[PDB]
Amino acid sequence: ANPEELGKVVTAIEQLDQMRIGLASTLEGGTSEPTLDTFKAVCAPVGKQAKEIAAANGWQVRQVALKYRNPNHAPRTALDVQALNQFDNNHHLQAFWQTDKEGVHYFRRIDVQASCLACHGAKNRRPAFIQEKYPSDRAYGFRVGDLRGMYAVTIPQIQQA
Ligand code: HEC
Ligand SMILES: [Cl-]
Repeated sequence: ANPEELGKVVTAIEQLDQMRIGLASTLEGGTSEPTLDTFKAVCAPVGKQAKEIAAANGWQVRQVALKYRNPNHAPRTALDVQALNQFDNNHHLQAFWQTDKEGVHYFRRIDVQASCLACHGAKNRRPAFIQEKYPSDRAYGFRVGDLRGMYAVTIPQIQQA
């Protein structure tokens, strides 16, 4: 890893975050009843873009949450749990990077805004397709200001070129 690369990671992640926020922005939170707008793609393109960034840069990039919708986003390592804990214990902590044998790891917290409650709010108010597409879903019951999860990036110690 080099200076430009570290900065590129911060920027890429922040752009991914602003992208999600942008897609969700058209939706209200206080709406109880079902609406067609909830069939809008909001978070799937975030995951797709994450894969694209990972592949284009030779990084690992992944969303991680204790309460996840997609099983690919579960915590996997002691570091995942440690990072989520750091975010949980310091609400002002937005992001951090850590180095170890595996390489350089950047984590950036994801918080819950009102719009998000359209699909991650009340369990009983989740849009139809969610439950059958995600049978083991846990990404509900959030309130505005909750810790949603985090982005996790690794710049591996050993590259390919
Ligand atoms: C319905 C249109 C949703 C809106 C509004 C929000 N989210 Fe979402 N989220 C939704 C789906 C269908 C998924 C799974 C996508 C996939 O990769 O298969 C998600 C997932 C996330 C994740 C990834 C971690 C996980 O639980 O799998 C995060 C971090 C996340 N959602 C956060 C999030 C935020 C902050 C939102 C408000 C800006 C938000 N989501 C809105 C459906 C919908
Ligand atoms: Cl989505």
